[PDB]
Amino acid sequence: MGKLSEQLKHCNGILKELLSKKHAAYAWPFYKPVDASALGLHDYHDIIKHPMDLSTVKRKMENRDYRDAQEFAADVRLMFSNCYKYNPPDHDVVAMARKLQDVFEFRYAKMPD
Ligand SMILES: COCC(COC)n1c(-c2cc(C)c(=O)n(C)c2)nc2cc(N3CCOCC3)ccc21
Repeated sequence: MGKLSEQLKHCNGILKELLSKKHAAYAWPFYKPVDASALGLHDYHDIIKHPMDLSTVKRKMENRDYRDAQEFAADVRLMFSNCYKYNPPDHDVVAMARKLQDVFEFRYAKMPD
């Protein structure tokens, strides 16, 4: 019942929700690492120094890599920030990031004390 454990449970619930069918219509571009070569995005790794995606957040949670909620939240926000950095703000993927980040921020704010 440690505070860090309990907050990490809330983080894991958020993570499960972001990966759930409820949000699938807009969450899917964040499921796997951006495959820059496959998508023809040959500048992606010159612009984004620290790629992040929900499969990587899941592997790090399963590995007990995150020591607290703050470390978890940093990777999820790195994923969104990467999207806002690389993409013109009017691109479909940006609208999808905005929507999924709204899901994230509102539930992250319900963190237990
Ligand atoms: C809505 O996203 C559109 C972009 C298009 O990039 C060229 N996109 C990204 C993508 C995502 C992010 C976060 C980003 O910043 N960029 C630039 C592209 N990842 C993708 C993966 C796929 N597929 C098709 C379905 O099976 C899986 C592979 C298809 C499109 C994708």
